[PDB]
Amino acid sequence: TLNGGITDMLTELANFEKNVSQAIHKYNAYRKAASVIAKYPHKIKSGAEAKKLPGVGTKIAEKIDEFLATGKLRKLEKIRQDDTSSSINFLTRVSGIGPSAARKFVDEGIKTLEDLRKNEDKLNHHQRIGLKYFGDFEKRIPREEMLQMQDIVLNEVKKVDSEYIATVCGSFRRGAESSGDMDVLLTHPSFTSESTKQPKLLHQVVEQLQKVHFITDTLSKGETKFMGVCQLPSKNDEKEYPHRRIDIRLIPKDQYYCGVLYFTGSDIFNKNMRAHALEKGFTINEYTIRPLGVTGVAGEPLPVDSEKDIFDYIQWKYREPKDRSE
DNA sequence: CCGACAGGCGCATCAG
DNA sequence: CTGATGCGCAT
DNA sequence: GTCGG
Ligand SMILES: [Mg+2]
Ligand SMILES: [Mg+2]
Ligand SMILES: [Mg+2]
Ligand SMILES: [Mg+2]
Ligand SMILES: [Mg+2]
Ligand SMILES: [Mg+2]
Ligand code: NA
Repeated sequence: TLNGGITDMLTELANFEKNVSQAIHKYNAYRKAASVIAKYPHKIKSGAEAKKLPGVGTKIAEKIDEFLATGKLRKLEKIRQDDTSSSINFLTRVSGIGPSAARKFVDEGIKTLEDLRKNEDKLNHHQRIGLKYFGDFEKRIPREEMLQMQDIVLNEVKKVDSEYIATVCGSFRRGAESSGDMDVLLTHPSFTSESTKQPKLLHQVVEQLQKVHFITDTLSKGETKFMGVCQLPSKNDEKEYPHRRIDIRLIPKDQYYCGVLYFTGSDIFNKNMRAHALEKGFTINEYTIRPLGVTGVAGEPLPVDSEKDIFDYIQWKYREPKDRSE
């Protein structure tokens, strides 16, 4: 809430640039700026003060001065009053509808939940499920519910094979009091970077979670990434729990630490860390950290035995998961 | 200035 | 069909 | 939209 007006303004501009303008680097620029400002431990008194922060430049500083003086931004007032911009922005809130499809839909006269719900024939699988659970997917998940979900996933995984290790990542691993969805990092010894010695390792877990009615729908499903929907069991005469988004990522066992770093985030933290790695001459993904050659082609994976090792390579002091949040 | 901006999975689409 | 591209998504 | 060389 310190500088919350400013960070809200910048987040709104980010979403506009992503959803309406389709300018992913401007979106990221506004998000980077929002993040550094959120971290800044002083009440910002001018745009020039803000501009000293990395990621805040001339145009954001001028917007900040406007906001400080008036309590609003004309650019955003205008955006808020434009039906077409608002409609496109709205439709992107449905899982599976991004900026491109949102624009195409609004151009075809589809601009409301009502319009989506009578035009389901125009929606792909992912989008149909996103619409079905539109309200539920907007709701956050209390940590208490995350803990019940974790208990279910870890116990069902164990029933399939005691050699699986499932780790709940994302905001949950960062200590958050509520989470947007559940993210599960999965490993099994027969899946490494050197061999897949058993097939269907992810499939058997997904199937077991479906069998016990925890997983209720599938948005997408490959050999290493599952994206879908789950729901806690509720008791007699109690309202149902909201359906929840779940992501499962099966990662090579020997690459657990790059995997857990990726899947713990936050998203902005990973972008900042990965960008820092590049400046240091390395590239990081969910599998490995590799050095960069002169043309920017990656070399051989470096040895990693801990999350901290990755930080060490790029000369960052270790940040515990709880300090990787926005 | 100005090229770079994080990385990649699953899925759809198009050219051939 | 394969291969290249882009979308929408994950952190 | 912002930054590092
Ligand atoms: Mg600055
Ligand atoms: Mg969407
Ligand atoms: Mg999450
Ligand atoms: Mg997720
Ligand atoms: Mg599928
Ligand atoms: Mg997220
Ligand atoms: Na790799």
